[PDB]
Amino acid sequence: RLTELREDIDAILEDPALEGAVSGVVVVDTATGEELYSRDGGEQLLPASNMKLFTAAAALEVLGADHSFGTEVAAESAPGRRGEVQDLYLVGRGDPTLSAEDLDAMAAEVAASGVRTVRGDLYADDTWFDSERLVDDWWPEDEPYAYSAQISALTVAHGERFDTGVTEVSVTPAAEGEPADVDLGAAEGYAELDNRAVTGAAGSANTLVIDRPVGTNTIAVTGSLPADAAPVTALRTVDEPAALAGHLFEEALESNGVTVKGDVGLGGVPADWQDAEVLADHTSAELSEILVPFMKFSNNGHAEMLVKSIGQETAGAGTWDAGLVGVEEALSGLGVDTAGLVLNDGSGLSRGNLVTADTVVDLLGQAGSAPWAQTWSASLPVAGESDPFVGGTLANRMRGTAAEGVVEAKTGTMSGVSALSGYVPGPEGELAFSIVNNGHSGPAPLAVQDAIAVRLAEYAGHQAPE
Ligand SMILES: *[B@](*)(*)[C][N]C(=O)C1=C(O[C])[C]=[C][C]=C1O[C]
Ligand SMILES: [Mg+2]
Ligand SMILES: [Mg+2]
Repeated sequence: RLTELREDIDAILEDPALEGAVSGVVVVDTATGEELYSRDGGEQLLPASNMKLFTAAAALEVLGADHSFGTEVAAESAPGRRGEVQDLYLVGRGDPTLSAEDLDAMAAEVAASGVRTVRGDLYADDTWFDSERLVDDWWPEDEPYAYSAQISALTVAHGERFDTGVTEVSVTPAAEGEPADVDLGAAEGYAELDNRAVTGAAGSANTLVIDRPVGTNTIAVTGSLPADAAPVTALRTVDEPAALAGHLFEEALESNGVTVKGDVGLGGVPADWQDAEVLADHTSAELSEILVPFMKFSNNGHAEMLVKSIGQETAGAGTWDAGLVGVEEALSGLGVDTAGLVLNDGSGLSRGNLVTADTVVDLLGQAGSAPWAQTWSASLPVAGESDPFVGGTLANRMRGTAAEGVVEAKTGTMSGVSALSGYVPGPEGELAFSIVNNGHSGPAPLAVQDAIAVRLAEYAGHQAPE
């Protein structure tokens, strides 16, 4: 039954949801290298979040499994016996997992080293990366949303999920007629506020909108939230992440008993300082452990940052240009043919990326025998698993099918794009697969993708847990 499997995929692909759509599909046995199936394998397509497959691959190469990202605090000289220090610098180096308690535990160290007073200004130094925040062809109307958060070297991640450059916004109703309450989260007194929202009557029209008007740093809230409505929480992106990190640090410094007499802003370590005094540091977890919340959940902010820290290592420049050449190179050096690949970001958000499916499977093949093979696969969403940090974006897909708990694969989906590629490990040889499609008019053909993935898990020697 190998001819018979082809019959099946051929049929699953005649689906009426793939109308006008160029789908590209490859399936490869790892152990025997035999090509199980190939349809439009060398066609050039937009890979959405599948691009992260390449990014994460090059990130383990250029940076290693053992790489950590540093964050430090700097004055000109040690703190006065009086207590006094001048201008102080919160300086990040591309930690994609920097938290609020992490900031606070840095603010401890500044107090716990003899600082009682900053008489000067507080500066945020995200100069490890350049200040180009968004890729050329990202859509301005997407900017308000998490997947489109601005790129800095020094960005405060939010939550267990380490969503970068963002703020949680809570909107609670009051009584009907009164305007709604609006919590700006971290960005309280950093981000501007326009609150035109209102509490509507009990059980009425919920028409609440949250948006950050393009090219401002105002969170703007409109519409009605009914009085009996369960409180609304929303992640929004703020302008200049690093400056918010500076603000959250001013706040951290104050509660940790350190006065700041000046302002918060952006600015670099003057370089006209000789033996600059580092009075607080912080190391992030290793890359292997950061791969988890990144790949599992498909973190965009993370990928770009990694690209930029790749350009750092190889070239000494957190540039998108620099990094992407670095991503290109690492891949080449890993044995993968980068002919059909066009690189434009690390997250695959941009519609100016291109991958062939043959290339995906190529990379899946290769990464399957690198030293970091085991950390790389640990991070890929596992099909049908309830546990968010395991299921990832495959938590509520393929449950109770041959696929469940078997298929590690990365999703990706945009208007007009979708991909699902990864491994199907079984008794009948390790399996690598790629499913990438564009052109479809309806919803992302997840039913079609799932169907292919499951049938492979069956072929590999698997059965549904019912
Ligand atoms: B890696 C999975 N990510 C995505 O599919 C994705 C979004 O999540 C819903 C949003 C925007 C882009 C995107 O992938 C490119
Ligand atoms: Mg605040
Ligand atoms: Mg099974």
